[PDB]
Amino acid sequence: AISIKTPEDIEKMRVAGRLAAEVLEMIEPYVKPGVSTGELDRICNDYIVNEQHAVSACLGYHGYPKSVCISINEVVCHGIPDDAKLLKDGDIVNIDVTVIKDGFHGDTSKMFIVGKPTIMGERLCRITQESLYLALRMVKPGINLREIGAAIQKFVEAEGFSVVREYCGHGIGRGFHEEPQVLHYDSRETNVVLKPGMTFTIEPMVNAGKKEIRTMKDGWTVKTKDRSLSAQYEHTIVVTDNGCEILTLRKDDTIPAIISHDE
Ligand code: MET
Ligand SMILES: [Co+2]
Ligand SMILES: [Co+2]
Ligand code: NA
Repeated sequence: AISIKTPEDIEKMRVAGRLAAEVLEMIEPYVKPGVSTGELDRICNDYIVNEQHAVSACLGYHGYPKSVCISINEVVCHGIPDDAKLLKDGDIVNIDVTVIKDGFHGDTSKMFIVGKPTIMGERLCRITQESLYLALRMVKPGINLREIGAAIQKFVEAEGFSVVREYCGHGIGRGFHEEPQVLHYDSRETNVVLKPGMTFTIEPMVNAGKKEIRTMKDGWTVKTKDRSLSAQYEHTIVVTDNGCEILTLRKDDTIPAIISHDE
């Protein structure tokens, strides 16, 4: 079943969502050539534990050994921070943060460009964020989740990119991954009509080349089969009476916090 959050639950998710967003705001200035992904992870964990008094939902989860996921270039998702993996000028990097506070999860990710913005990968990142924003603008009671995945795929493909099929957004709350699965492509047989108080993520993974992926020697890391660049952005939301509220909004987002579809 998909749980409907109570008003108190939603308030706790506002807090957890803000904390996850804060991690991404904090880490940004550290993302520069020469830093290791292991160091970035250490800085994130320190902040989550010691400044936010929260805990990483990733660390220990199905044995995952780090506190955030950091995915560079052709890595699609679930890249494992490593002390020896150094960022280079021109890299694109996803950092994906999930924190638990007061029993509730907040889950969000964004892309960072290492160095100047006008590089191979910039347009991929921008379009990936735009695909997330397109989807967020659709969320309201009475829409079928089917429609949202179809819209993401149509947009991404019209931009000359492909959508990763094997990974999806998810319900979230007291649990990390709850019902429903939020597909980012058109699947005629879905699904699920949205209702106020549902909380879930949208997190499209978009490849510059072909859609196919390969899962690596470590039980987590996913790369593009063609080693083309891949980008992802993620937000956690709550469905409101006439739209949604974006719980993991950051200072650099360019979409409104609260989206309303009423006249
Ligand atoms: C190591 S679990 C990482 C999960 C990821 N934060 C997600 O959005 O599902
Ligand atoms: Co995430
Ligand atoms: Co997620
Ligand atoms: Na990538």
